[PDB]
Amino acid sequence: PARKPRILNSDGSSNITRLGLDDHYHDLLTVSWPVFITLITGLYLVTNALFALAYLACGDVIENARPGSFTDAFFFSVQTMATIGYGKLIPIGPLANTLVTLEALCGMLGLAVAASLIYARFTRPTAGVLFSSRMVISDFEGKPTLMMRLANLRIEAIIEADVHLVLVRSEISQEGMVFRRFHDLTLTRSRSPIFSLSWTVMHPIDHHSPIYGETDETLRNSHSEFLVLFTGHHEAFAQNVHARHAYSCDEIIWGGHFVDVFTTLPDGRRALDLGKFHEIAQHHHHH
Amino acid sequence: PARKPRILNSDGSSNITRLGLDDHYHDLLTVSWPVFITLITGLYLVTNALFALAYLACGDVIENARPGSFTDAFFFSVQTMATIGYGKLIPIGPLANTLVTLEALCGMLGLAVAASLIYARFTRPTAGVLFSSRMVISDFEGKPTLMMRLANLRIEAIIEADVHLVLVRSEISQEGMVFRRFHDLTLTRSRSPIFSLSWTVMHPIDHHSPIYGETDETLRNSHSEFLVLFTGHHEAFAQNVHARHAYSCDEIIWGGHFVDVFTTLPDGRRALDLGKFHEIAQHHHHH
Amino acid sequence: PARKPRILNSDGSSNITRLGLDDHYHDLLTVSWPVFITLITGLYLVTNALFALAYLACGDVIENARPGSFTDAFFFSVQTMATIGYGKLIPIGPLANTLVTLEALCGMLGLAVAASLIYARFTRPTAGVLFSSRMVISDFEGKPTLMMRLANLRIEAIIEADVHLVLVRSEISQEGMVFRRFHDLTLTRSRSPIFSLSWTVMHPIDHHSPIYGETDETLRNSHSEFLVLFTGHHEAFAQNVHARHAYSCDEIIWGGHFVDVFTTLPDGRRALDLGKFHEIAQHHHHH
Amino acid sequence: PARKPRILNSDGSSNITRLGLDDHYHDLLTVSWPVFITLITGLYLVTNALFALAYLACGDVIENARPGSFTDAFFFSVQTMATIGYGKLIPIGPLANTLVTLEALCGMLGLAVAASLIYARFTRPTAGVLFSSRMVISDFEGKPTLMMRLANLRIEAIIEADVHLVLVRSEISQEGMVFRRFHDLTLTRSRSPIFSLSWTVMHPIDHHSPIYGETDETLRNSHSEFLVLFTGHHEAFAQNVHARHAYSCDEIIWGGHFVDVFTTLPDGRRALDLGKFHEIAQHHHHH
Ligand SMILES: C[N+](C)(C)CCOP(=O)(O)O
Ligand SMILES: C[N+](C)(C)CCOP(=O)(O)O
Ligand SMILES: C[N+](C)(C)CCOP(=O)(O)O
Ligand SMILES: C[N+](C)(C)CCOP(=O)(O)O
Ligand SMILES: [Ba+2]
Ligand SMILES: [K+]
Ligand SMILES: [K+]
Ligand SMILES: [K+]
Repeated sequence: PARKPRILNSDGSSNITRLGLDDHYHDLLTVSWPVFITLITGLYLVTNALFALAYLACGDVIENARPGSFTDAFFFSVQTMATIGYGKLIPIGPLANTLVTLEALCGMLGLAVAASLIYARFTRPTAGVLFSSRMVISDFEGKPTLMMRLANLRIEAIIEADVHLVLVRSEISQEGMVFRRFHDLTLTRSRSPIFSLSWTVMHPIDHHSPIYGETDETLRNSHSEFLVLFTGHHEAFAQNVHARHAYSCDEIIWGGHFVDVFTTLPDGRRALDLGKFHEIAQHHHHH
Repeated sequence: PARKPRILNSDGSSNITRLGLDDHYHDLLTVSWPVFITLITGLYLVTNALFALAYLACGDVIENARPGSFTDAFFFSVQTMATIGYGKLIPIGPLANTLVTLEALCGMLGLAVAASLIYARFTRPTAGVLFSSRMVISDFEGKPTLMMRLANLRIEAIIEADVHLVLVRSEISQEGMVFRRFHDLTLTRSRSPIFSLSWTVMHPIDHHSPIYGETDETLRNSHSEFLVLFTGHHEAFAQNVHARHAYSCDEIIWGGHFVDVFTTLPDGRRALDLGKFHEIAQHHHHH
Repeated sequence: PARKPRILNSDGSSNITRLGLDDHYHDLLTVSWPVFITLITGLYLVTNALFALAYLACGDVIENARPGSFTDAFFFSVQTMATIGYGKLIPIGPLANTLVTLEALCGMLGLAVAASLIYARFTRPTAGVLFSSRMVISDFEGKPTLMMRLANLRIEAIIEADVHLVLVRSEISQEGMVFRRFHDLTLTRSRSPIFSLSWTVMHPIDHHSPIYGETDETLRNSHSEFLVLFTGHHEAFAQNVHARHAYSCDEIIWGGHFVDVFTTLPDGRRALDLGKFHEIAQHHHHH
Repeated sequence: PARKPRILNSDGSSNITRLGLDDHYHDLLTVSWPVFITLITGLYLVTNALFALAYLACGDVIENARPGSFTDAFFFSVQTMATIGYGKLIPIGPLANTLVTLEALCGMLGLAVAASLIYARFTRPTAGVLFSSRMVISDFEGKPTLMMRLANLRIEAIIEADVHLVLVRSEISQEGMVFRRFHDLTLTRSRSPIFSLSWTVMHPIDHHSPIYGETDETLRNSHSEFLVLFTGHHEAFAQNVHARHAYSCDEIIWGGHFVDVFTTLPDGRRALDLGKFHEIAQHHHHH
């Protein structure tokens, strides 16, 4: 009955805190876009600090640079690794040429890699799928059915898309303490070969259903939450995409009916009106 | 009976109009090939307009450029970010060198990214699958079976390919108004481990079938359309591909039989003749 | 009984001849490695022929090049699009600089794309799966079972790998002429979460089997062939791979038993001996 | 009863030794990170050794290089293929210019490819999934159930993840010698639409189970091992990942119960405590 703390947030993210360079690839792609341009911008500097430090490690090898001045070796270093090569700051002798070839080799390895991640980070698209703000439990074809709906926000379609409704709630074990059980709920249409507009997902509540007989109260008490797992291959990106959302007992409108989002234009051509997406019809009795 | 407006077009595209920078990645890959070369061509210009604007923000730092002339700073700017570095327009002092390194850093970030999308846009292949112009309903192994066929237009094969026949038609709810129902039709062979030539898809019409007993009329009236969803992994691209098509009541040849597309060459070696692909045998009674 | 022409070759390729720039992406990746280096090597030349043709379209704009000589404009053109920029052949005036920026823009678009395909073509790996030279039909757990085996030639493993045995043979329709039927044969283990060594695929021949009761003769006569479709995700490439093979009636050793390929090393550690891979035990009666 | 040699190691790797340039792509991605930077660093050198050898193959074509000195042609060669182009070492005549364009063409093909692999090798991520050190067999909902658990070590989640428990043990054929049988064990939850924290996998031991009635002894004797095959699409990388592990008879704690890894923080917010991950509760009788 009483209000409780959310285990999952509306965006299907968790409120559990785990407890714990050693995971660079993940780290690299994982970091905020500024921190990345920072790391890279950094590495770049350090290598030219190293090479500048190399051409000085040997005598005054480059021409037109002042002796022992690291500055000159460093700006040369950028000009040799970025393949600009103006022609003022220039090498001298066999040794300087060898180092330059090496820095050019790296500068080329530098980009090839800076570009790999630059792209990996890039090729992680959203589905632009919209989830309904509530869900309803309402009789459908004479059976109390729990339902929620989602819509594709993009012109381009999503193919072989599918979704999961997963109840989560505390339940006493046959023996021992209480644990939240992961109940994957059976749907009338789990898969959808194509999805461009709107989809009402629904789980009929029959004798086998975890929420069979469950009321608001018993639900509240079981501390039950629901989680939508949507996934599918976006036609637009030619690639996979996903999306999560979470609902709570407060959200479920009982006897709710989603409202038809399909509208006729003045022109008379039909259309989809995402304004009704969250509208839920409800019947009100007297007093 | 009467003619009606198409909900889907032959190319399986929709005639619904939704209603609604905020979606850059999608936008970027989404845009027409000219608009892209335009955006990029543009950004390029703006940055060199910015850098040219930087070397001028400080005194006359570059050598061989006229003072205060933005022009010189800008063409220098392209030569410094594209790593040409002729050696006429050249930096001076510590500050100019630092900016040059920064522009070189960007010019390298610029390409790495311009190349990501250049490739993403590129790696979205067609299946080169051809759909039959009509479909038929014809008895097959003593059961009225709805069928349509598709063929692979490329030498290279498509693997683990599969298709969906999805009837779409207006149907009165158990209560409330009319809605088009998404009937996914059961096929005799949904999957095909490999597909290189021709495939007749078919949905037997038995007691469970949505179109069981349905006639042209009742079909027309139910405003029914059919949609082919083909997908599969092209051997050629080593990658996934798909294709849609739509059919209408007018298209279905009742009692139609697709005509064998397999032909013997003069040499005697057998072959596939895509000329008969759309040919449908029909029996004509008297008068 | 009599020998016949193969519809599929040992490498699971077809002997049907279809009948039929318009398909560039496919074409590009499709072509032989020389033809590719050729197309590219070509395009490169044509553009610099175009740009060289541009700097000449206007007066003598570049310095150190002879007037009206296309040669000079062309080698300059490579040096401006490849971002070498020695500093002999150099622009003059606002117009030359503008074209140079444009060629640099293209030269950078040129690589980004030349690299996309350079990579796409590259990232199409073989599975290095080996197929047995014959197949056998032999009693297994008291049931005549058709079987064939394949092995992974690479240290690295293949995961969620699966295979299809697909009989192909001419069969008279319930009405009309003869057509080859695609019989996908039911296996005892279609999927395999992991595969690194050897796998005997097998299709038990029971009452439901297409080849139930079929003999060599009836098989020969039905002109039956079998096709192995293997697919799976190679751990090595972190990517998908596949492989086909075809067998004929001549190949099937009846009463054949594949011979155990697992061998103990002198060291005593166990090992896999791909020498027995194609060895088939057969029992020989008298006379 | 007696101790035996492990067929699989804890990391799910094999102890079988197979028996056997011809497989470059695999080889390339396969090799240790040093050996790679080596091969490349090498190829680079050889080509410039070739080009340097070309400009010398013809007369003294480049300006500012000493005649017949390969050294000069080689360092020039790096400066022409890396597109630095200082402007000291410079071409002369039509022939030198043509070769330079060719080397620039290659130097650009060189990077495009060096970058393909540089990235392919890069985009092969770990799942950072942790496996429990033992497994248990313990009654669960009144049925002896074999179980093991794994946890996601990364903030980011893994989606549509699934696992396989695969018993492996020597078993006498209906006829002939002994072979290890690949028993894929049926689980209560094979698939999991999402996985971020902890997952107890479990195989109920009923009449159909390979290990039905099996004891430590009979297991030991059957030389049975178990192999966990985990796979799933990491949300972090936007890509697929996998992980193997192996267990032995010694590892299985009979009557074991994994210990709840979920802990409440001082703040009161809940959390996951990977310290209990390997903790197994066991009941101890008297004496
Ligand atoms: C809603 N659906 C999943 C059953 C049908 C497909 O969605 P849509 O065709 O309206 O875009
Ligand atoms: C038509 N099919 C899907 C059943 C068989 C495979 O197609 P194909 O082998 O003719 O290219
Ligand atoms: C043969 N198999 C497919 C059943 C088992 C897995 O193959 P392997 O473990 O011997 O490499
Ligand atoms: C354990 N599970 C697989 C059933 C549920 C999902 O895992 P998780 O939600 O705890 O990260
Ligand atoms: Ba350059
Ligand atoms: K220069
Ligand atoms: K110069
Ligand atoms: K230069």
